[PDB]
Amino acid sequence: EVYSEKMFTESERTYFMNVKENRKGDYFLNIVESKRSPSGDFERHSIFVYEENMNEFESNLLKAIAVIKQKVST
Amino acid sequence: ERGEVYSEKMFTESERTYFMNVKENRKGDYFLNIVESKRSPSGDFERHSIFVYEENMNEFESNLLKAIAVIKQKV
Ligand SMILES: [Mg+2]
Ligand SMILES: [Mg+2]
Repeated sequence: EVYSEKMFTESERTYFMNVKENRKGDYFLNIVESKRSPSGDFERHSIFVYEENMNEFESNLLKAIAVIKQKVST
Repeated sequence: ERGEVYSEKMFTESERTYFMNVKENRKGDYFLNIVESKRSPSGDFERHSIFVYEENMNEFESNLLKAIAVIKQKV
């Protein structure tokens, strides 16, 4: 791991933002959603993005988020 | 599609394809859904899906951009 940030929320949902380096030396982004169940177990949902797709992934996320931000401020 | 505000599909040169969706719940709140569909060596498609709700959108965006900035500066 090169970078790792844990984003708690006020609910039982926590997000992890991880940057890791592979063997070829390439970087990848890993976004994780971890949700606590009433039993104290965790469900985790994990997405990976290769550095070669980073600009396009970022542009696409920003566009989708922008829709929500506009609605919220609307 | 009723309940879907926004939907985009992103092919890559890898076995990973992405979907960025904005959905609307019963109350009219918007929420984000990010999906990675990964083709396995065998031909089965695994699907990974994350949801982010309105109350966490700004912080999620900020944290996502901060991690991406790490990659930007390290290339
Ligand atoms: Mg919490
Ligand atoms: Mg492909």
